[PDB]
Amino acid sequence: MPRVDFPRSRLRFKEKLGEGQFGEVHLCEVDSPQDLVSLDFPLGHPLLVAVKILRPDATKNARNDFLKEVKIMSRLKDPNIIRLLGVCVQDDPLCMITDYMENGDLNQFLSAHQLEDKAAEQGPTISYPMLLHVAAQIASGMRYLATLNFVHRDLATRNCLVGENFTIKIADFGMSRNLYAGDYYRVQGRAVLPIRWMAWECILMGKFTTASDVWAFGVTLWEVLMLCRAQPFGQLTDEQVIENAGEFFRDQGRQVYLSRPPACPQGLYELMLRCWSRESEQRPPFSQLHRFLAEDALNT
Amino acid sequence: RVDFPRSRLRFKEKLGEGQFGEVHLCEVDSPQDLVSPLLVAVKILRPDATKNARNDFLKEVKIMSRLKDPNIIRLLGVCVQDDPLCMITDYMENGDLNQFLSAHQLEDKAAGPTISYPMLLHVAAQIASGMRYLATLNFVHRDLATRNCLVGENFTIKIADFGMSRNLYAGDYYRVQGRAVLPIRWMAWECILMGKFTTASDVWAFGVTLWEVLMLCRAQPFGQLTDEQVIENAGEFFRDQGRQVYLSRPPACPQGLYELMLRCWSRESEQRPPFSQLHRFLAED
Ligand SMILES: CC(C)c1ccc(C(=O)Nc2cc(CN3CCN(C)CC3)cc(C(F)(F)F)c2)cc1C#Cc1cnc2cnccn12
Ligand SMILES: CC(C)c1ccc(C(=O)Nc2cc(CN3CCN(C)CC3)cc(C(F)(F)F)c2)cc1C#Cc1cnc2cnccn12
Repeated sequence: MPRVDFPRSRLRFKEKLGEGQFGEVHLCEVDSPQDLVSLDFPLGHPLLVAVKILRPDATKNARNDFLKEVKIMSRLKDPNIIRLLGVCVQDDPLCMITDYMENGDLNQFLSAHQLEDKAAEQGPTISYPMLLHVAAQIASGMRYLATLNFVHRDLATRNCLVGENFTIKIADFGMSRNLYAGDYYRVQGRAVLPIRWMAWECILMGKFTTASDVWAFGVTLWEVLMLCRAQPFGQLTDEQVIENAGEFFRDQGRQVYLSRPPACPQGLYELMLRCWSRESEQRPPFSQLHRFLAEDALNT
Repeated sequence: RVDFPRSRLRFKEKLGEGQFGEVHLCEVDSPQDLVSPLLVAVKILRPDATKNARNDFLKEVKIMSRLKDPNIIRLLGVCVQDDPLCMITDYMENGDLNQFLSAHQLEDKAAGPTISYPMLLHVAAQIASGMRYLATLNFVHRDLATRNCLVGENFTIKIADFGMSRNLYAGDYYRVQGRAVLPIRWMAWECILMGKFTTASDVWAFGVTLWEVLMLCRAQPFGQLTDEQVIENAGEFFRDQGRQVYLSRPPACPQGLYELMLRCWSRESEQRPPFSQLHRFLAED
């Protein structure tokens, strides 16, 4: 990656999207960005971008994590993955710049919609083929990550972003959001794990693989067909979810699965169940999941 | 963990037929041996049920396994080593609270079976104590109503959750997606609009449940309003333009008790009373 800062002077401030312990997040406009970034430009208006601004008196520890995040993000270039557009690091304050997804994270997007009813034909609605199109984009992005030997480790709707025309980009917001605190279980010090999205081997042995990403995709797809109305295993405690992973290990018929979402076709629930195969090698690859869902989306 | 011995469950009568099993009333042969008569309710899964039904069965076991309170239904044991699968709870002889109150009339000493007003408050206090237990477990019931409360001897109440496995109360549920149905007449406005189920929305349902008890279960909430009008009414709570309607004061209900129900139906969830306060009011104040 070239060591050339994005020009701060090309970031017109529009709105503060969030504030946190070590800085703020701003929404900005960049006029005629073709000379600065290379993109599949969305439809002569300025390009919206998100900017995380590290606080100017950030600790060395915070700066180090900031730099490492830039490094991880710099290698990700795919239509269904969030894109690092640039950074400002040669002076304070440290800035990183991504593309902007106007509809926010996928959990809040689907929480505001209802499934369209064909035997009842007044908030916004979404069709079942469109839910399949969303899931197919997620699988497409995860497929790309798999080709990089990149294990996401925290796939869930809360880490998927929604742009125009239902475009989905996978992201990772860490633990910078109090909204989803209930989705994480504290194991050691400040480290937390999203156990309800994690495969049994992740919970019991800490084995995070592409195959465990497939397990998380099954839960994420479950969220999408639930329109994010309920936490996975919502009426079970964290300890009980951890027990459930031990029953996948025990393998004597006591493990439990997420139920088939209302109106979810049996074939799609069967796809989820293969993602939750006890043996990681029996879980479908993301290329198969993408192919299944992309065809199912067009044949529905 | 060892299973419950199947042979000790001696059959008395079938309490219900289900799409994936049956419910039996049973006597435990020798209750003193297993203590380390005695009637129990037993749900039998079909030996031909789908794996989905079996999965939903085991999850219900898990949920119920952690419920230990005098006013909550209690799982006594399970039979899961073989087919058919069985779960076992204590038995409440007087059925659910809706059928109990509907069979009674309010006692009037200044003038069928009767029930006093202090006993009605004792019933409602027991419900509030059980819900306080669930709240300490961060457990959101989501379907609180008299139809899900059971009556034993000495007017003891235990909260349960029968799902939608009874045709009796179909009118109390509104279909939203596939097989998913919602008890909108007991649901807070934020539940109907945004699907936000909290303990504070359980408090809203408690207000409606307390309305039921003081009505002696003679009328469905908003009975002359359609489901759509109830949903529209949720929208008027959101708008807060003064057009939202409330359940009327039950006949012979003191205005102070009705004022408590109104506080349970506050637009702001954070302004609704906690179950500990509702319990001490109904049991003492
Ligand atoms: C605020 C803006 C500038 C922003 C910054 C970063 C990210 C992001 O995802 N970094 C990421 C990091 C990492 C590796 N680690 C993950 C967690 N660990 C703790 C250390 C690092 C992996 C991956 C993934 F997943 F790609 F591999 C992505 C996203 C954004 C954004 C945004 C945005 C766009 N549109 C909206 C609308 N509303 C709100 C926010 N928006
Ligand atoms: C037939 C017997 C064996 C029986 C089984 C279960 C229950 C019960 O409630 N499980 C429950 C489940 C749940 C979570 N679920 C899982 C998901 N699901 C979609 C909704 C809820 C929550 C809770 C609560 F509320 F505690 F949190 C209670 C009750 C019984 C019984 C009985 C009984 C006793 N006495 C009589 C007299 N007549 C008829 C029946 N009787």
